[PDB]
Amino acid sequence: YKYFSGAMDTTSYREAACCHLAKALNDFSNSGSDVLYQPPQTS
Amino acid sequence: STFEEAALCTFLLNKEMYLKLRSDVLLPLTQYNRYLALYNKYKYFSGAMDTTSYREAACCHLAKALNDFSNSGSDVLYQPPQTS
Repeated sequence: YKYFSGAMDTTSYREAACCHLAKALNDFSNSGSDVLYQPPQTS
Repeated sequence: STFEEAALCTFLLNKEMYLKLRSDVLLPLTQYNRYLALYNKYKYFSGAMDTTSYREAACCHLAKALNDFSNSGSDVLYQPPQTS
């Protein structure tokens, strides 16, 4: 989904947002530092 | 078949297609006028495909391409607008 070029209403956008959230959580688990989270930016 | 399909379709724009599709039977001039400035807000954030920010954004891009063709006369490929 880091190379996706579709639309926001598609389930692909929701899944990409979930992927970004999961990646942020995984990085937090390996860092343990408070970080600000925002909805994924357009790619 | 419809202007929406023309916006969706990927094709080589030329003099023939420009002359055929410019007719007001498919797109009135009044509707064409409003298709030249709305993308300035839509370019900053995403939107649903059926909403104005995607459909009418692609329509605005197609209208701008038609205006450029009328001011340049160069046959160029038409593609769906790239995501921000």
